[PDB]
Amino acid sequence: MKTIKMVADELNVTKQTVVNNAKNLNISFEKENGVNYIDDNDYLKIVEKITKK
Amino acid sequence: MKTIKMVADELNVTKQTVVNNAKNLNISFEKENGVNYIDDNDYLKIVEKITKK
DNA sequence: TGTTAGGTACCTAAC
DNA sequence: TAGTTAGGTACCTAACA
Repeated sequence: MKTIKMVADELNVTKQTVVNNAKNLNISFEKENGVNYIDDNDYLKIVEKITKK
Repeated sequence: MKTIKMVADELNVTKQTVVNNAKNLNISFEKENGVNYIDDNDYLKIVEKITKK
């Protein structure tokens, strides 16, 4: 439901920063018609990690 | 020898415009490492089509 | 161990 | 109908942290 860009802009980081933290958390994206989507559970965990640090 | 960026910088045109003219001219790039290269003969043809138009 | 900026490859909607 | 640009998508890494 959330794309990388949507997440990146809520957190005010670059898209690659979203991708870098998603890989630190060994989160994997769902690709639909070529575009990554972040599941709502994985979303929260990404924001928690970018927020704390 | 030439990358898409190099040619697009010479002609003061975007990279996709180089690619669009290359497909018009049935010009095949050579991809290595993950980077397209244009030989000088094909390179000569792209400048002709872009600068005449 | 981390961001960002700036590269690479592609695509298409709007002029 | 036939361009071009801008702005998206995916992915990578050097430089500065």
